[PDB]
Amino acid sequence: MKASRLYTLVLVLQPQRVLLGMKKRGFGAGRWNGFGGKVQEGETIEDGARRELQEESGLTVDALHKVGQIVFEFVGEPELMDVHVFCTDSIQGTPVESDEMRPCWFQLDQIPFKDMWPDNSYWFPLLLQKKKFHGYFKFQGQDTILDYTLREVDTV
Ligand SMILES: Nc1[nH]c(=O)nc2c1ncn2[C@H]1C[C@H](O)[C@@H](COP(=O)(O)OP(=O)(O)OP(=O)(O)O)O1
Ligand code: NA
Ligand code: NA
Repeated sequence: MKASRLYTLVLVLQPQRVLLGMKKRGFGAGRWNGFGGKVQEGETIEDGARRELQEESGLTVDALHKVGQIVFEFVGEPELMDVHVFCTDSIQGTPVESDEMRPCWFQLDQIPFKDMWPDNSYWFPLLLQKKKFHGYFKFQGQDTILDYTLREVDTV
C-alpha cells in the first residue's frame, strides 16, 4: 500500500482546438501538458484546478467539469500521483506565457501526441468524445509505460 499526493490537470478544450502548455525550464522541459499542480490544504480539488489554471496560464474560469482521474506511478518513487482531470470549453481571457510555461493552441487534428506524456494518447481520445474515465499508468522514467489500465466510467 502506497500513499498518494493530489494533483490537478486542466484541459481547455474548445470545439476545434485545445490549449496546452509547454514546460520551459528544469527537468521535463519540452513536453506539452494540460495545466495544473498540487492541491493545497483546505481547497477543494476543483478550486485547486482553477487556481493552477490561473497561476500557470493566466486564464480564469468560474467553474470546471471533472472528466477523469488518473493515478501515476513512477519506478523508484513510492508516492503515487493522484491526478484529477478537468475540462473547461468556457473561458473569458487570453493565455499568458511565463518563465515556466508557454501556452499554445492546437487544432484537434494536430494534437501533438508525440510531444505529450505517453499516457495522453490513451485517455485524450476519450476526453474528445466527452467520455469520463479512470486510469492508472506505471512509468519507468518519463517515456516508458510498464503497466497501465484505462476504463470509461459513467461517474468519475
Ligand atoms: N503522466 C502525466 N500525464 C499528464 O497528462 N500530466 C501529468 C503527468 N504527470 C504529471 N502530470 C501533470 C499533473 C500536474 O498537473 C503536473 C505535476 O504537478 P507539479 O509537480 O507541476 O505541481 P506544482 O506546480 O504544484 O509543484 P511544486 O513544484 O511543488 O510547486 O503535471
Ligand atoms: Na502549485
Ligand atoms: Na504545475
